[PDB]
Amino acid sequence: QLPDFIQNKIDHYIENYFDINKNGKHLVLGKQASPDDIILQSNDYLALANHPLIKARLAKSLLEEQQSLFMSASFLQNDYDKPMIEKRLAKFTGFDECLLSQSGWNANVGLLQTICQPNTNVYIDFFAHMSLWEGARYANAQAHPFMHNNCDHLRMLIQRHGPGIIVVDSIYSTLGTIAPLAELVNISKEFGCALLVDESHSLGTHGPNGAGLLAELGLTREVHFMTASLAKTFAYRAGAIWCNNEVNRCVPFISYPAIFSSTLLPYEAAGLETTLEIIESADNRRQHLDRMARKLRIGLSQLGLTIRSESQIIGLETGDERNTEKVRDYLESNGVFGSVFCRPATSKNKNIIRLSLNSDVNDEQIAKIIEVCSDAVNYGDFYFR
Amino acid sequence: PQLPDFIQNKIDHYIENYFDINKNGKHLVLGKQASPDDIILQSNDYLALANHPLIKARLAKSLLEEQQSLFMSASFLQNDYDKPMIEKRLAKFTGFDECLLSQSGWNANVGLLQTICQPNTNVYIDFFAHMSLWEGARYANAQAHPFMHNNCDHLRMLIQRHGPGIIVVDSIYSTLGTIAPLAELVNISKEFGCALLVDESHSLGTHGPNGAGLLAELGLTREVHFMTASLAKTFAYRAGAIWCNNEVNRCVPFISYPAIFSSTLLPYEAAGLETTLEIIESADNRRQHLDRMARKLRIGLSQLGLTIRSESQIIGLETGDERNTEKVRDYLESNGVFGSVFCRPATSKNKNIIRLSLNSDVNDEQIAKIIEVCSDAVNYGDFYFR
Ligand SMILES: Cc1ncc(COP(=O)(O)O)c(C=O)c1O
Ligand SMILES: Cc1ncc(COP(=O)(O)O)c(C=O)c1O
Repeated sequence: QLPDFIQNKIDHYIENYFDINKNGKHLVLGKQASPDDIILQSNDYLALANHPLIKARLAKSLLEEQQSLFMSASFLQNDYDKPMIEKRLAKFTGFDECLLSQSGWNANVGLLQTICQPNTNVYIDFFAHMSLWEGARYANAQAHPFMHNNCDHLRMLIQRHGPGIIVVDSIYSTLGTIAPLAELVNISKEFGCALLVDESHSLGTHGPNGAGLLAELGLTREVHFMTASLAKTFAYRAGAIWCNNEVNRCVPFISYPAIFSSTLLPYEAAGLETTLEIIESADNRRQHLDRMARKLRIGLSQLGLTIRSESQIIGLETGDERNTEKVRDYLESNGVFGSVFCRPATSKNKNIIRLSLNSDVNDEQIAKIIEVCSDAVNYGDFYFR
Repeated sequence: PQLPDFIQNKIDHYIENYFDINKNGKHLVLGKQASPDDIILQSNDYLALANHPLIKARLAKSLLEEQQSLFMSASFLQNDYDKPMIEKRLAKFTGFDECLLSQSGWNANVGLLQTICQPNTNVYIDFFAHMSLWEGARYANAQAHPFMHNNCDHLRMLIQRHGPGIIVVDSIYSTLGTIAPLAELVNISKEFGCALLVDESHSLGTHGPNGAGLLAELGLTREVHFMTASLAKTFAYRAGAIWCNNEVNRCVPFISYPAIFSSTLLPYEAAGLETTLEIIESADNRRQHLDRMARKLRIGLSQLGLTIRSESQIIGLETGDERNTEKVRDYLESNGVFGSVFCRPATSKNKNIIRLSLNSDVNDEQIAKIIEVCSDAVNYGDFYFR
């Protein structure tokens, strides 16, 4: 057992976050899924996790003679030490330079540490990813949250607070909405602002050969920074920073997680190249996903639910905790497993049960989700928003 | 597309005062390129397991099995049937109650501190404690109170002044190789009703019975509240772990931001760690060898009149200012010895370290050569040593 100043916090937490739930667990933890159940919890959009060629390429490079490169990524910043995958990924998205990181989180935290000073203006969408808020808070930037995809509010804020960095998800993790990138590019140009787009949820699923949403819209050359977790479509535990400028020569010596935390091992980079080749040609998978996503969005919204989504991420709005619990349990009972997003990913009264669709989902399964929600809507134990 | 000036400012000033001010036009950590026959002492893989055929075998095998698509937060994986076996076994290995996996050692410490701190929680931290510990506390808005390196008297005053808090240390320090007074710190922990957090990143696997670490060696396991480690040192893997002698690991996966918003380790990674743990548990031979070689180097170098604070496989050469450090590095590299430059923000500007990290594949001959090269450096070298 523990001294009071920690224990008090730990008792309170357990009481207000575990004990209050019908199952005694934290709200995200439901029951165990069957193999027959529809699992919509994974960020692996193109269902690549178990792809034979990717597995083969990693195992192969894993079995080669690994040189003992257990140290920071900064010690490996010479051209000969810099992996082929960065050059290819840069080429892929159309950005100048690409830098590998240990995760999407670290890419965001790192980039924001490099370009920010205390009280730097950071104009960040209300619903942008936590990695981005925390990036900015670590750097002691001045956060100026703006209302979701609301360009008028952003205009007011910049005009009020001066030039800064405008930070957005291209596709938002909780809601599946799409940022207004064309208008956001105009705005940054107009006010002398830097623009940072986190493409974690569009990279691979969107754009030509899956090069992303900036690449789809034709905006690549008009943006300063893009970051992305490689743990979504790229199905790998890593991240990347892209620059249309020379910031990537500096990140490795300034970012604390790049300086003080160990780099990706050489065999990990070769795993990604194969993945890239597979993503690059997965037009069918990209298109199937897009079809199913829409079919699900249409069917759910017509039942009266707010489906803000315009993508493969679909957020059922379930309100308060007690309600969310009731919705989770009902869905799971009927073989539908989404992921509870509660605090601090959300406000405590605007919970989301997120459905991450992937290219392996079929029409029959889409039909089932709709029907389950349609039955929900008349069972009488809960509400949607 | 043009960067606004308040960015370009910082970048231009950085490239200038950090790349351009250096002889070879690159950052101070980048020397000349090493070759085959040089002696490399930069790796953290102290038991030289990186290339171990059995680890590579088990890892490849595990990856080839059918993967269920687990690309999500570890939050969603905290049901007992989702929790990996490596935790139970890592716990049992160190003697700690519960163990929790993390994506890095850095995250390990951030996660834990965010869980146990409230704003204005006293954190008595060693000056030389790892950056991850400082930042861990700073992200949790804790009151951080720095005590002088390995100084119990200083620590005592601070606690008397500000009250009960968390005492935070490395067991073996990352830039100096020094060893904390763990026994004494446990006393103070008791003398003032505090909690103790030890990072064993550089002792775990190299020290204790079967490499269970320094706390296990000194039999302090049951009286320490928290331990953490990077698995990227001796364990030769990109991951982290948090051990607790209490219920804290029940909450970390749901409170810690790195644990909520960053993807988990994939199941096959966990498997590869089990095999590492087995190998380490039996690697008495390599631990004994590495202990002896380190001792030779420490003794060897001190005789030259050098400050060697070290008591472990990590030896820190103290090179003072940046200009000088560049000289010592260029000299040591010229004669076949490759350490790691440790400059700011890892050190204060005028107190740089070149860090020689030993491993179990270093032999007598190489030690003799490292000692010999440092002798020449002490004598004919156009530079000093703090
Ligand atoms: C004492 C200590 N703790 C934690 C870490 C961070 O480890 P990781 O690279 O796994 O994040 C290190 C540095 O690498 C370390 O020296
Ligand atoms: C928009 C967004 N950015 C960043 C991340 C963090 O990525 P990672 O898991 O690789 O740290 C995620 C969440 O996983 C995300 O959804």
